Amino acid sequence: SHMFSDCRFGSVTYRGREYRSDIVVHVDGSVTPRRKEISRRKYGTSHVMAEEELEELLEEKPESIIIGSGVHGALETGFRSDATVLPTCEAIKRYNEERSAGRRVAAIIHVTC
Ligand SMILES: [Cl-]
Ligand SMILES: [Cl-]
Repeated sequence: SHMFSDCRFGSVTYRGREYRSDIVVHVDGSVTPRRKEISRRKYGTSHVMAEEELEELLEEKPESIIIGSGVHGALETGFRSDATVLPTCEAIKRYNEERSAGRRVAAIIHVTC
């Protein structure tokens, strides 16, 4: 069962483990740290997400990419894509939805504003 089971400022729980930093959820259920440097190098801040951040996910050929824009959704997207951007606590619900339905879903979650 690859589900998020908790969302709150500064923290989300995925597959029984709490993450207090931004994370990338891969199609297979794996979790890796969000690569904030990609965006910091391109924009001078990681508050604007570079499309390059999605590049590692595009390889897994997901049917849907969900982006948790954070708690209070301050984080902004610097591109147009099929990816679904939603406030984090709304993003995890949507992820659980699709994952529950069996969809190849991947996500990038921002735990703060
Ligand atoms: Cl982490
Ligand atoms: Cl950030």
